[PDB]
Amino acid sequence: IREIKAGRIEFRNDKTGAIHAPVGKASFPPEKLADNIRAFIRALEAHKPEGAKGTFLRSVYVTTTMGPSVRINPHS
RNA sequence: GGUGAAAUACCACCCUGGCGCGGCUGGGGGCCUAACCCUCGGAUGGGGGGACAGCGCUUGGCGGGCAGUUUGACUGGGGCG
Repeated sequence: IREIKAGRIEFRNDKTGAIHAPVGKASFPPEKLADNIRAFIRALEAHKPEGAKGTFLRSVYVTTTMGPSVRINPHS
């Protein structure tokens, strides 16, 4: 619960394979956004079920609640 | 707020079902015609078929027409038992 409040985020692929979560506060330091971004990258990459069969990490989108939307490379 | 298993804004990811156009690729129906077959009926040019079917290889399958084997031992015979 501690971190839940302290600095949390969670996983939960919806109906057909999608997750939703935060990885870098609003105006907040770009680099910071980068950090939580990649952090989730991994967290996820890890949770990745052994039952995958092909291009696992699919549609990688970063977008805003009510704002723009576009994919990103969980890599560089 | 309100209603339920669910929130109602706009902006995300993603599925069900159908349309537009764009890469791939499968099916299919049309004369032609130069390879090719037959051609020509008295001439190397005309005629009829024409991408088929001939035909080379690879595929699958009917398949006695054929080939080569086999279809046991005991048991007061063999076999049948």
